[PDB]
Amino acid sequence: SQIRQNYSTEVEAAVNRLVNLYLRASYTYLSLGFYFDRDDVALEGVCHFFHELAHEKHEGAHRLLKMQNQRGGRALFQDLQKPSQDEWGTTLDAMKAAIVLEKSLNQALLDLHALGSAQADPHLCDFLESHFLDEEVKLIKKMGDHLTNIQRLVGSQAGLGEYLFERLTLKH
Amino acid sequence: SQIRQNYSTEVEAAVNRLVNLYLRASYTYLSLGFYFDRDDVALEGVCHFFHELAHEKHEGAHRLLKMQNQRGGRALFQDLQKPSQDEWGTTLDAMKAAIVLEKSLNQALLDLHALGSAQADPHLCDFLESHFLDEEVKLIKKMGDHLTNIQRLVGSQAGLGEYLFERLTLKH
Amino acid sequence: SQIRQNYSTEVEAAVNRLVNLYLRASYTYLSLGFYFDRDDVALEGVCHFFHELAHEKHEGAHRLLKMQNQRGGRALFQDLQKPSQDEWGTTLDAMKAAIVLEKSLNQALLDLHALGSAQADPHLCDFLESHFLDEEVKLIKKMGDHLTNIQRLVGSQAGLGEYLFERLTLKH
Amino acid sequence: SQIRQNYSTEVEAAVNRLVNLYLRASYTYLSLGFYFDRDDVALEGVCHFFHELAHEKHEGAHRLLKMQNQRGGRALFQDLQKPSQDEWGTTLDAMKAAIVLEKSLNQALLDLHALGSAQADPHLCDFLESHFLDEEVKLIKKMGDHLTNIQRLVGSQAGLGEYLFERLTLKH
Ligand SMILES: [Cl-]
Ligand SMILES: [Cl-]
Ligand SMILES: [Cl-]
Ligand SMILES: [Cl-]
Repeated sequence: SQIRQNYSTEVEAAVNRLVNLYLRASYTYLSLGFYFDRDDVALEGVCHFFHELAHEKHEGAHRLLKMQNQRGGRALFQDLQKPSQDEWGTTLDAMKAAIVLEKSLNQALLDLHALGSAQADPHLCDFLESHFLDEEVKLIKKMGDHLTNIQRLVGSQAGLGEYLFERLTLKH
Repeated sequence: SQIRQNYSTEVEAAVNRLVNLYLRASYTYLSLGFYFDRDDVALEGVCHFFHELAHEKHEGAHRLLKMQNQRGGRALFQDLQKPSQDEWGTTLDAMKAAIVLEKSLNQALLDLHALGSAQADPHLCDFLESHFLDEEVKLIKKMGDHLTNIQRLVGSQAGLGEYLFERLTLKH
Repeated sequence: SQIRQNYSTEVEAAVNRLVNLYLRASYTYLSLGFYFDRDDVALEGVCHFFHELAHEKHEGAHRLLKMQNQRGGRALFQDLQKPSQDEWGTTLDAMKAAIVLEKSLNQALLDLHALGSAQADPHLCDFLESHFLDEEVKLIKKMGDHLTNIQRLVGSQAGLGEYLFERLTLKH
Repeated sequence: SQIRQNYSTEVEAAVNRLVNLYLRASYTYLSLGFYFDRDDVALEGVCHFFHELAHEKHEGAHRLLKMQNQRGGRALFQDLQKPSQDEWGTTLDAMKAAIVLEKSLNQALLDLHALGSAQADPHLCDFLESHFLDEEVKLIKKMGDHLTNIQRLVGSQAGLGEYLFERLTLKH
């Protein structure tokens, strides 16, 4: 490569794996949103919430792939596994699955940051700091806030709570 | 002092104590608002309500200190005690603690007004009448209104009520 | 905590201590500004300079507390000590005290950055880099610039110099 | 009188005396301003400062006389003594004479407020609180601020200081 400088094969490979993780997360969110669009589920705000995240995770994959080319690494794509479930339960089940997914992405980001640090790759470290680490902290805080409000609304009137949360917290 | 006229040492000292009370109240409100911002509490309207009051109480301290200098008294600052609690319970617990705090500030204002009256200090009396006494009556009425609505919403579905009050009465 | 990830108890505790340091600094600046507002001091530009810093340090405390909740740590507030002096001397004395205060805040920021680095907490390190370290370097440079101009103006006409600096460098 | 209610002869007489005091103060300020307009004094900002106060004191007399008629009292005018000096010395001498004058007006206001209080005349007490007491406190604080800045500028270069104060603090 005519441009590659200070860009380890270890980082290059980890960036390709992280792209696979983001595209898998986008796919998971596509499935979550279409479940909430079912006529027998019908929670529009929940569908919109997950479809926005499907878009955000596609955009994160695109940013990683752009950076891979800016550094002179080579994008390599692998098969994308299907999401973990075909049906996603309640809004509470779905938001618990989303927080699990986001904490897995966050740990992958932190692992790649630590590899970059070990490789003395400050451009990689800055790139994750600037475009990924705070976006993930903010999203996980928002999901935790939502989980608390969903849990408070269960009581012994779960249907009522699930409707009110979708109507009065999520966007429709 | 070149400007001091009709300004007793008793009033000067009581104004400094009242400043300490207002800064303590601001601190209490800072803590109340950050509790409601926790991911395991997550009541944005409640956080906003208390943070606005933290600002209002800072502004009251600034107005007192400005008046102290306008009269030729000397601002003296003391240590600020931390708030009475680290965790504030439910919205109902927090609004009960806030009304207690506001009635303590109101009694301090009335005490200082009575001292000013005894000292034949009409500028001090006017100052409290114009900038503090009605603001306190209005705030205490608003808190009492909120307490009644929160209490009505407890029923036997406390979580539901707490969510609805934050969504439909407070600003988010 | 449902959101906490990669957030050490050491960092959590150091963030709470840093909040106390920022609120103490805000209080110091409140006292500095009210001293310059005295009818027997009467340097409006100096009062404005310190009151702006009191606001900036309150805002830094709020940003730290917001981040503490975003990471799933728990805000804990302690008593706030009163400022070190009741009267602040000349503009030169006050700007020397301010530079001492700012270098203490800067060292606390650098200490917390080093703890974050040792704890492999890149979100904390980025957070300080993005919102605190350069703001502190810029403020300390501005204070050093002011100190040089104040010192140049003392000569053997100190009152004249103190007036001219407040009129022609500070904002009124 | 068809309108007079709760308006003592004592207050009526004291309001007429206070009108005389305000018109005397206006006259004093007219003389102060014309002294500073002399070609051998030539401090335009000082002339403007005093002429604005001559206008303010005329307006206070007009407000008192309007209130006297609103209450059903009878305006009675007496001779107006000339000002205490024909020449007013330095800006410092003049601002010291002005503070003395303002403290005499302030004590007259406070005396009339106390008479109103003794006479259970709350409209009179409110009237002074609303239109006179804080205006006087604010003006005396401004004059004290000016006195400190003038004093700081004397040094051993009095002419220089007097010019700089008129140029950089007063309005021309
Ligand atoms: Cl699979
Ligand atoms: Cl305590
Ligand atoms: Cl202390
Ligand atoms: Cl005479």
